[PDB]
Amino acid sequence: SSVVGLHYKIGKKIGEGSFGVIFEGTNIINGVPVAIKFEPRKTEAPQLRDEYRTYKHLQGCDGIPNAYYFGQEGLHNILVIDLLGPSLEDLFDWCGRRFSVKTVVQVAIQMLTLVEEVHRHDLIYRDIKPDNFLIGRRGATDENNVHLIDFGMAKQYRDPRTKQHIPYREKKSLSGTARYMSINTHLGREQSRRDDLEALGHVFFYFLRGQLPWQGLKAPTNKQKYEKIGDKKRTTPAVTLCDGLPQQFAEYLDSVRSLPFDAEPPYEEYRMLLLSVLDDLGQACDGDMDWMHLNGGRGWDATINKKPN
Ligand SMILES: Cc1ccc(-c2n[nH]cc2-c2ccnc3ccccc23)nc1
Ligand SMILES: [Cl-]
Repeated sequence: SSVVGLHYKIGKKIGEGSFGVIFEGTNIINGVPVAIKFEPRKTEAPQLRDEYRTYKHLQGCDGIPNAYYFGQEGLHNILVIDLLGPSLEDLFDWCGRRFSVKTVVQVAIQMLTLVEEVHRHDLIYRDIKPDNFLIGRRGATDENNVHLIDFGMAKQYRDPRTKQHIPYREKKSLSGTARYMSINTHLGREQSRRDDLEALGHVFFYFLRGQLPWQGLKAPTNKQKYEKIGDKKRTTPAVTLCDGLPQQFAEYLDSVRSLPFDAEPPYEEYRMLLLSVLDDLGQACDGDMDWMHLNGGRGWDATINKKPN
């Protein structure tokens, strides 16, 4: 049958890189579009169910899609959430692999708020990358707001009742994305709130510069390449990353790298710090984003942009 979870008609495939295939779909009661993820039920790393629980735990958070359904059908488990738009990596690419200072500040404070809400719900994200932050759909009220998906790497960092932080430990696996992950992650250290925010700082410099200086490194093995990347991170001062850029971005990176393991980050201080960039430059925080000017003011286009995607 073409309909799963009673109410969701399967449409075209829209990717498969995480655990399972992802499809578009439509709610056959109201026509609202959805994203549908399939996980093979006979898998040794069951993950979809825990992701449904994470979405349900974050229900009501701005920028976190609703999960409408989870169930088993045939040989698959199925999860259904809101359908969103292109990722920030997509939009970055279509804007020529550089975002303006204003667009970086504006997405940064939204990304800080998203990660803050994750943290307030006792979770760390552990897979920060521009590919997992998505905008909305064309014409929607949240068309150009930033959203966060893919919680397969998320983990509880504190007991929900007592707020007791997990213990520090080392010899952790190097799971994550080497371009953005924190220095602590390279060193096999248990991640905490500070590591999500340091990865954000790397993403901010990536958007501003167009590249990070630890891209393009060579080594015979993935393990040795990750190590060289971590080495480069440890030997590149934030003011060097920030050459010719507003120094608030260096101050942010140094700050979150200095956070104690169990410390609560001052999220609003960080947001005010980056907002002061716009004051310095005489700009307004008015929601105008680089990608809104693509294609003559029309916005991103499926055959000009998303087809090279
Ligand atoms: C159940 C479920 C469905 C999808 C996803 C997902 N994973 N990565 C990106 C998306 C994703 C989410 C929402 N709208 C999209 C639109 C286009 C491309 C990807 C997405 N996760 C869980
Ligand atoms: Cl090796």
